[PDB]
Amino acid sequence: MTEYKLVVVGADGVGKSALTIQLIQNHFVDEYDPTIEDSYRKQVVIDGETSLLDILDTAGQEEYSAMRDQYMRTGEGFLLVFAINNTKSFEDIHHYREQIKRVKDSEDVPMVLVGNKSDLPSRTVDTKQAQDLARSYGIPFIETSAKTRQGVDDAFYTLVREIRKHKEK
Ligand SMILES: C#Cc1c(F)ccc2cccc(-c3ncc4c(N5C[C@H]6CC[C@@H](C5)N6)nc(OCC56CCCN5CCC6)nc4c3F)c12
Ligand SMILES: Nc1nc2c(ncn2[C@@H]2O[C@H](COP(=O)(O)OP(=O)(O)O)[C@@H](O)[C@H]2O)c(=O)[nH]1
Ligand SMILES: [Mg+2]
Repeated sequence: MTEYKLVVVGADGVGKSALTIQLIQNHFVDEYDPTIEDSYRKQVVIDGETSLLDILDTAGQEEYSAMRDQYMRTGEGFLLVFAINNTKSFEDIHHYREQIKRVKDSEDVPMVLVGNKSDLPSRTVDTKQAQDLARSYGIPFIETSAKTRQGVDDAFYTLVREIRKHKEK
């Protein structure tokens, strides 16, 4: 039985809270307070190992206190979430990835790129763009919908697998 500190990051409105609540509660919450940063545990067996996932759903004002750096540094893996209907959210991925690298003092931090809202037709970010970005970062890319649950388990479980591989490097 292993505990993992997972962190869900990305722009406002991409679906970080909806993704987190899908994983923990198996339903789509269409109104989660956009300002509230909170954490939740999900206990699940992944490839045979009981796993305690402690998931930080980030939110709130953009601030860079030394305390926030130290706290983010304890994250073991990060979901880099953008929404496929929001180009700005995709462009902001670089910032979140660099802040993770900045506080972890490492070029090899477990991360997964997540293209959320894949149920919507109003796509402005191409799947190929996202694949090219994830390839350039050396990380997996997973398409999700918090609305339908498409890809949600895959995104979190792939992140756990990336942490396990990191531990063995
Ligand atoms: C997350 C995280 C985070 C890490 F993953 C790792 C280490 C970190 C260390 C220190 C701090 C953070 C961190 N905390 C909050 C951030 C944030 N807010 C404001 C909005 C957007 C998401 C949510 C929180 N509510 N916003 C932006 O950036 C928004 C934009 C993008 C370009 C700069 N900035 C200008 C306006 C748009 N960055 C953030 C940020 F880095 C860390
Ligand atoms: N259609 C669709 N809407 C979504 C999805 N994920 C989130 N939303 C909606 O997008 C809005 C922002 O989601 P939220 O989880 O609050 O994003 P956060 O700011 O990143 O926590 C809400 O109206 C959600 O219901 C999704 O996968 N599909
Ligand atoms: Mg939220």
